[PDB]
Amino acid sequence: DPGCSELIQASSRITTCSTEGVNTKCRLSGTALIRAGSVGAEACLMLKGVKEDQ
Amino acid sequence: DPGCSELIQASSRITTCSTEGVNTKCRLSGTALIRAGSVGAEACLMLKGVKEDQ
Repeated sequence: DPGCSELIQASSRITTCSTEGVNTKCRLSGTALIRAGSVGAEACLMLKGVKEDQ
Repeated sequence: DPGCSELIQASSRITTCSTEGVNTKCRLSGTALIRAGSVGAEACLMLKGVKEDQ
């Protein structure tokens, strides 16, 4: 029933992107750590691309 | 004498871009409000594209 709880920002050393045919295809290859919540909570994560809307 | 001072981002809804001949060109068509600088300061504007160096 509930949703997310902890939201952190991913790193940029292992996050690259590329635009082909007016479309940004980002590549992810590395290892990151995230904090887990309590019961019901969700360990969500967001990522930003080359723009502010994608 | 001094460089830029008041810096603000640009609106992506009125800014389009296209890649032609390995040259990602962009066009600007719209209005934007920014605060003017003081005596000697500058009113610079930031503009991005699809990569990190453009």
